[PDB]
Amino acid sequence: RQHLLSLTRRAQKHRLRELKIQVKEFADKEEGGDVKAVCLTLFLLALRARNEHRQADELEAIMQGRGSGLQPAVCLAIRVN
DNA sequence: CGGGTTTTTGTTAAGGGCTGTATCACTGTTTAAGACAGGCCAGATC
Repeated sequence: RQHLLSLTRRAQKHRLRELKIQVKEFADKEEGGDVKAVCLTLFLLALRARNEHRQADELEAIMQGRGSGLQPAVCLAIRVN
């Protein structure tokens, strides 16, 4: 009810229960059973309102499996060679 | 001192997805250096 960095996982849960309600219903009725992409783009927009295309591109990269992730074939290459 | 409230918290059990750590089967394929005690030959000696 006060802040969120100190509010725990379920404290935040009870804080935005109704946020979750609306977002899940709208998502799984509009995108035909999906919440990942809609919450993804929601956070992208709500952070890009502060024109932080650096973090936007970084998050789109981690969603695209390229950057600070080392896809398992790469780590396997390193362990072998 | 309370006392309605917040503000956050504690709890239940099924099943799964994930992760971290323990466990498992398994591989080496005789020493060498030095101390001491017999025992038996082997020579020095009466």
